Amino acid sequence: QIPATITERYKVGRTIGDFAVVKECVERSTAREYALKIIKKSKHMIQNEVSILRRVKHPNIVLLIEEMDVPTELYLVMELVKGGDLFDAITSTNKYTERDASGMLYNLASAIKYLHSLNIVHRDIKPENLLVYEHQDGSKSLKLGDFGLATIVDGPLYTVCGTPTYVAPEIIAETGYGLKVDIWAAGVITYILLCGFPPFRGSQEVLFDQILMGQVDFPSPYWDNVSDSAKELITMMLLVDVDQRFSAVQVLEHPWVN
Ligand SMILES: COc1cc(N2CCN(C)CC2)ccc1Nc1ncc2c(n1)N(C)c1ccccc1C(=O)N2C
Repeated sequence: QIPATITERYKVGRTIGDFAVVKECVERSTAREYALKIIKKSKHMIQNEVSILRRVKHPNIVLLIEEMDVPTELYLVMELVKGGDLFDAITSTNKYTERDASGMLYNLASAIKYLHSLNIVHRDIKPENLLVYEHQDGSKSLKLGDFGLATIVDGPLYTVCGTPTYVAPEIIAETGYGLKVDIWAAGVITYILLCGFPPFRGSQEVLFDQILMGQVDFPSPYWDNVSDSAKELITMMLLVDVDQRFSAVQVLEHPWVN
C-alpha cells in the first residue's frame, strides 16, 4: 500500500524487523540497499521519534534518510545494517572476548555520549536495538536504533519503561531518573557480552528486587579469566548511586575501552 515516490525509487523487499515494521529495500538508481520502516497511524509518539531522528546524526546511530508521510502510515527511509541485531549475534556466539566486547562498548558509549550531549535519553538500550556493522576491515561496530522511547530530559522522569533486564533501579523505584539509565543498560549489556548471562536474572518481583539491591557479582568460573579492569568498569556502570555512576564520558575515559 506504499506511495509511488517510494516504489518509484526503491524496490521493497522482505520484512527484517517486526507498532512498526522494518523492510529491506534497494535504491533503484544505485542498487544500494536501505531499510524502510513503516509506522502505522491511529485515528504524538510518532511525532516525538521523528523529531529525535531528525536531530541525531552519528556514525554509531542508525541514520534516517527521508520521510514520506501519508494519512494511514509514516514511511521512514533509514540506513540498513546488514549484520543484524546484537540479540541474534549473542544467541549464536554465547560470549565475546574482552577485545571484541570493549570495542563494542566503545561504539555504544560513543552514541550514548552524543545523545546525552543533546540531553536525549534513549530509555530502550538493549541488544535487540543494537545492530552489528560489517566493515571492509572485517572489524565490526555497533549502531543504536529505535528511538520510539527516547525523550529529552528537562527534569526528572518517572514513567516506567524499557525491558526489565536492562532497567535501572531508579526507574523501578519511581523516584525520578535521567540520562544515566542509558549507562546502566550499557553496563548490563557489556556484562552479557563478557559472560553470556545477565547480572540480574530473577526467577517478576525477584528480578526487580535484585536490580534495586544492585549487587553485581562475577561468578566463577565464568569470570575467572576476565580482567579486573573490565569488572571495575562494569561495576562503575552498574552503581545504584546515580551520582557515582559513570557518565558516558567517564566510560569512554576508562582504560578498558581505550
Ligand atoms: C540485513 O539486515 C538485517 C537483518 C535482520 N535479520 C533479523 C531476522 N533474521 C532471521 C535475519 C536477519 C534484522 C535486521 C537487519 N537490519 C536492520 N537495519 C536497520 C534497521 C533494522 N534492521 N531494524 C530491524 C531495526 C532494529 C532495531 C533497531 C532499529 C532498527 C532500524 O531502525 N533499522 C532501520
